[PDB]
Amino acid sequence: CVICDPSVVLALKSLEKDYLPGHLDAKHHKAMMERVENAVKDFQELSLNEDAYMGVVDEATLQKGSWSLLKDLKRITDSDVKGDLFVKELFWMLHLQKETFATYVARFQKEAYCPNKCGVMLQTLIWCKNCKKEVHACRKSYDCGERNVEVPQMEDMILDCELNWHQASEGLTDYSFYRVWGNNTETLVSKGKEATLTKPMVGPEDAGSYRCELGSVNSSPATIINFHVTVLPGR
Ligand SMILES: *[C@@H]1O[C@H](CO)[C@@H](O)[C@H](O)[C@H]1NC(C)=O
Repeated sequence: CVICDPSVVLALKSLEKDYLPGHLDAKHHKAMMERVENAVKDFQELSLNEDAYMGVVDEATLQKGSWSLLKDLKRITDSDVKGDLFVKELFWMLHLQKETFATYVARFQKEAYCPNKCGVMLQTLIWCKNCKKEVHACRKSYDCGERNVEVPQMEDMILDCELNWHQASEGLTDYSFYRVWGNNTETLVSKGKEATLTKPMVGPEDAGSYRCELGSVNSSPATIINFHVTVLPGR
């Protein structure tokens, strides 16, 4: 999907206009950029066993492909090779980088494709065929889990509602920390773009059960976590 990157096509324009003249006969100049640009546009068409091929990536993965690719092209041009060898090395490289990029696209589906064990993650994906963006809703468990927090008295209580994938989700509203009781009622204790609720000098009254809802834009919360806090008198 690499050609979906504005910098690759720049490197190609500069490749033809600035590197092709000095090092390639013009009898073969526009006739080669065809083969090349279609070899780049073929990165889209891959496959690797042990999985299918979603035909989709993320910015994080596109940037690796583009980088890893343009680095070696830079190796090529830096060498100043210019014969009927230039056209050999260029495409050997063009094969190998297809391999490497294929590995990248594998790691992406295996690990970074909807990596939430719970909640709703809005993940920006790029369709490789048409180089176009869509926001994909990754849906899993409603409530992520339950945290058991034990804290000694006079220590600081720290409730964390942040997960490894919140920094990568989108359309996120604030974190809200509510307080639940027997009253059946609950009072919002905190609300902001801080993923943690810290209450200093915890007491027997601070113990109980809290809840954290990470809001999303025009939707249900991305994450809900229930904290069960209990207090010890040690120290
Ligand atoms: C729940 O308890 C708190 C403190 O005990 C109190 O402020 C609140 O009014 C209670 N809710 C009821 C009684 O509905």
